[PDB]
Amino acid sequence: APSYRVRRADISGHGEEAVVNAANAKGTVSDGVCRAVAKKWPSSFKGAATPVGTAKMIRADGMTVIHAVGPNFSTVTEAEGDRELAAAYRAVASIISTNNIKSVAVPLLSTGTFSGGKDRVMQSLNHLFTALDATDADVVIYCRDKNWEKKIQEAIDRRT
Ligand SMILES: Nc1ncnc2c1ncn2[C@@H]1O[C@H](COP(=O)(O)OP(=O)(O)OC[C@H]2O[C@H](O)[C@H](O)[C@@H]2O)[C@@H](O)[C@H]1O
Repeated sequence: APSYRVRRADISGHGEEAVVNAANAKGTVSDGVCRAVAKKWPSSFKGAATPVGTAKMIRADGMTVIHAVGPNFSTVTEAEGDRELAAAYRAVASIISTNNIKSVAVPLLSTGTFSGGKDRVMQSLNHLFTALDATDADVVIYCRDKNWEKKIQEAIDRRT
């Protein structure tokens, strides 16, 4: 069974074996989690392009980086977005399992640039739990907002 912790910190300072980048399909660098990952592990972006709802892994700069492309909710219906967000997290979980990754730093996919201006913390978190429950990884969830930290902690606790 996996364990779940939440850290309010820059994901680039994570102490885990692997990190999930909240990526775009083209594998370009832009504002958010993507900028911090690009600065700390710059060569992790070579050939990282991958379709929406998929993940692509690389070892570079002494780190395992998992480029997960959540949907942009401005570009899909709510139902299509929900399906694609679930897919992105399952793709991440499959990479964790197949590669025997013991611990992973994960941000909440599609909750920033890709949120279509809605609060999607719980939508994204619940897909994170569903997908990563299929692993035995130690998952550390990273956010920047104190109010999110508390909501995520409450969500973790409720599963006990
Ligand atoms: N350094 C960080 N550490 C931890 N959490 C962070 C960091 N930066 C942002 N967050 C939080 O992590 C969450 C994810 O926000 P986002 O990074 O927008 O991911 P998306 O999937 O919504 O959009 C990805 C696009 O954004 C980029 O342009 C990429 O190039 C893509 O184009 C938010 O709640 C943030 O508060």
